[PDB]
Amino acid sequence: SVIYQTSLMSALLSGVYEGDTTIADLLAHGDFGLGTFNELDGEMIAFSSQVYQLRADGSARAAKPEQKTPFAVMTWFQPQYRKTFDAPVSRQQIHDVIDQQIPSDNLFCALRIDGNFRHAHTRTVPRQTPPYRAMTDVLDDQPVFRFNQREGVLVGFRTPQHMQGINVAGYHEHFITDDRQGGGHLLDYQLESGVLTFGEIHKLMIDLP
Amino acid sequence: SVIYQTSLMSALLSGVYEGDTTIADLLAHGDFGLGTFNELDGEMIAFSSQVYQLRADGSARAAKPEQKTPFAVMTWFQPQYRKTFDAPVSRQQIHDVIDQQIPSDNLFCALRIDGNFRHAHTRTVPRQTPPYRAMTDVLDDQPVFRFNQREGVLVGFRTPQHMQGINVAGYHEHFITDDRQGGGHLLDYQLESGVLTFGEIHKLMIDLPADSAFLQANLHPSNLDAAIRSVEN
Ligand SMILES: [Cl-]
Ligand SMILES: [Cl-]
Ligand SMILES: [Zn+2]
Ligand SMILES: [Zn+2]
Repeated sequence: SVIYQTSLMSALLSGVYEGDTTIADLLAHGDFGLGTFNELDGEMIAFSSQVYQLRADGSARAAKPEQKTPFAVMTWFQPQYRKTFDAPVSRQQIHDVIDQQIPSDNLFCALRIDGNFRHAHTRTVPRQTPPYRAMTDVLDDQPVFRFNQREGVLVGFRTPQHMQGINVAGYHEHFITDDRQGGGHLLDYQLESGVLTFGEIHKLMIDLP
Repeated sequence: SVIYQTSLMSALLSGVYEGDTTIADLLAHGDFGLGTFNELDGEMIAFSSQVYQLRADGSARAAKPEQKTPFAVMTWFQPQYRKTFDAPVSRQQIHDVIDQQIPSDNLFCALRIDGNFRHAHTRTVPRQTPPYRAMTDVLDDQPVFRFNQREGVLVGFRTPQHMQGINVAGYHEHFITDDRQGGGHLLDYQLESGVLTFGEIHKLMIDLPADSAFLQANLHPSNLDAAIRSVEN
């Protein structure tokens, strides 16, 4: 049970938008994860060994193995816990449940939700052309996508505070709809109903750029 | 070709001085490295899959496979570069040489020197008793040993600056004498003559402990870099 990542989140935010790790490589390190693609071309989400690309123009595609990534986090998902939510529940309330069960911040968590989302807000980063700006300074218009009563899959990690530059500290969740056509990096959501699985991980492996 | 480490420098700093990783475990992840031992009992140096414990009372001994460590760094040493020195050369100049060859700071380096050290100072951390205090708050004297015109072995890593809590950022080097009876954690040194070998590494593997002291520790203290620098230099 091992968190694998390609490159550093510090390195990404710095404008290092290309890397030589392939989707082929990713799937050798996990069946489960998230990240982005070279040239910052969309959001990556992965589960059950399926890897999807979520792009600005709302389109979506299964990823090609040869496609490359400048940042991704993978594991072999092995949840320890199941929660059934039969009434609406906020993203933060979800996190309160997991935080209460796995209170140490010095571990990783991985978590999946299958369910109906009452509300979901994503961003999906647009493809960038060189020379690369810092991500906080993407001059390109990038909208907040909104989903209401949409069935979908959520994939996420909770990363220790003290690893802020290495990975995304705290909760980092990606989302894709049932039809596998929309989603992205989640900014907030409310679950109408669904099934949560999660667990702790305490091994970290980094391929450096 | 992988940097293996058990726990984090962060954790050791905060006072988590007991781990469950054994020396035998370490040796399954490399033939080369450095660290400390449970209860902060001294310095560990490892090379040619030989492991030594340098203690605060000046004793040196082969480590036992079943001894535990709260923090250690290992790899299978596969140097790509080699430079010999026939004239003296400072610790910084050594680092300058490696930096010229491996300028990327996204990479780790492992380095070994075999030779005659004109000068060296080493520290060895003193064994602690619970309740453990943080390293910036240790009450015991921390002995410094001096070596002049001594043959020996230097083992070291270069860690990317942006990984300062995970590991010891920058250069971290340990030392033992030819007769394996003195050394420890290097503070300064000057090589009289000898042979440098080193190489680049771009994979890092961290085992996080699951014991209670580790799980409760604060690993993002205020001025992390300054704190670690006050302890490692
Ligand atoms: Cl992302
Ligand atoms: Cl050390
Ligand atoms: Zn994201
Ligand atoms: Zn040391």
